[PDB]
Amino acid sequence: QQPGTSTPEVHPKLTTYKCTKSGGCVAQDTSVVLDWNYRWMHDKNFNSCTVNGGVNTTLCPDEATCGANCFIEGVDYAASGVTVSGSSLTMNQYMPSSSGGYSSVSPRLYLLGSDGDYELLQLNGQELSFDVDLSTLPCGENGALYLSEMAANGGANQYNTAGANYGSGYCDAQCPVQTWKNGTLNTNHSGYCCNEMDILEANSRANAFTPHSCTATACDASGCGFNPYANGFQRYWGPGFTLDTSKVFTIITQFNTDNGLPSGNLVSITRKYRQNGVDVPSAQSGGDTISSCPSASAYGGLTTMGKALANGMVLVFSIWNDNGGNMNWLDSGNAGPCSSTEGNPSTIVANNPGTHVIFSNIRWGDIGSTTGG
Ligand SMILES: *[C@@H]1O[C@H](CO)[C@@H](O[C@@H]2O[C@H](CO)[C@@H](O[C@@H]3O[C@H](CO)[C@@H](O)[C@H](O)[C@@H]3O)[C@H](O)[C@H]2NC(C)=O)[C@H](O)[C@H]1NC(C)=O
Ligand SMILES: *[C@@H]1O[C@H](CO)[C@@H](O)[C@H](O)[C@H]1NC(C)=O
Repeated sequence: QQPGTSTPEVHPKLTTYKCTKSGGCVAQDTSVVLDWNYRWMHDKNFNSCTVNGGVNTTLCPDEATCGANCFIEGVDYAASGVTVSGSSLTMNQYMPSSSGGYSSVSPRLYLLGSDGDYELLQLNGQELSFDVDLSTLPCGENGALYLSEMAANGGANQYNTAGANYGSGYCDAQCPVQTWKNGTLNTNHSGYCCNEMDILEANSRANAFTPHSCTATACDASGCGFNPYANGFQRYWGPGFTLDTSKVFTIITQFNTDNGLPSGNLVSITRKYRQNGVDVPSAQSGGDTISSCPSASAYGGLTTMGKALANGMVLVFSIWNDNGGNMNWLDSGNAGPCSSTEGNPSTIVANNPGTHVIFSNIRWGDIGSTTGG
């Protein structure tokens, strides 16, 4: 909980822009930081403080004790699957193993600001657009760009001076019990819930954008997702399809409010695509929009999402697969064209190692002001 001196932590800078209707786009000095749990933490004598996703009780009985004795280290970002250049960020599901195979480095990054706190994105009544390359992501792979209402300082406190510069304080709508819940040891082994907007969870075969609203207590773990295949338009998204996933494309997510201003109440989430210089038509007539969100209705639904988006959330980038489900909920069944088995990590690392997602040209701001005439 003090920054280690062995591996200096240098955050790779990723060029992002905030855009106004009248003032145009202004560049931000944003970087990316890899998640807390991916890091090695040790003693002053190089005895580790972590052991198997759980602290080493000999060294962290206390949180005061653990603040004093422990030092969390920097990261080889290229080794971790992360490579960055200009506005572009490439994330690799796998990296070569010295022992001959492929290690499954599964990066989770956050958008960090100049001050060393997370760059909070206020998106109620606002839009966020980026370009993506998911051509090399097959079934069962999750290239993900989302937001979470995590603390901007990552939860840093008197006993944790590392904080967001080391990816501290992750939370999501699945309320995960982290070994450090918001910057401090989870002695209680509690779960950390917070509102989570998923802009993209996708591969070249299927995709979904999901809002998950939360009370302070709990979350709508499975939100009111929007998958075009699952809504009937099965040959809309895919290689060669209306939106060609084999080439780069542009994703615009628009958070529409009743009064038109960030001050208002969130009433819809509209998704628009552009590729090959042209607006790609919506799957459903009159727009790919989320108005109704029944699942969230026990959590003040879709309105509380707008309040968290208005407060400002943390930008998260990720790529992963699950050994349990094969991501079948995303790309299989009536949600996509993949087999129940096809999505299994075994088949992936065999057939598509170095499957990777490329996020680029992230911009956010006034609606209509982030895309280009
Ligand atoms: C929790 O952390 C404890 C304490 O940092 C770790 O235990 C330590 O492990 C190292 C290496 O296994 C021991 O090193 C040896 O120390 C003795 C005397 O220092 C020396 O004669 C040896 O040549 C070697 O340097 C160290 O003593 C030991 N310390 C204690 C207090 O047990 C440990 O890795 C963690 N616990 C678990 C269960 O993993
Ligand atoms: C996370 O930690 C920060 C600072 O220690 C605290 O301000 C913030 O409230 C904590 N988390 C939550 C749930 O607020």
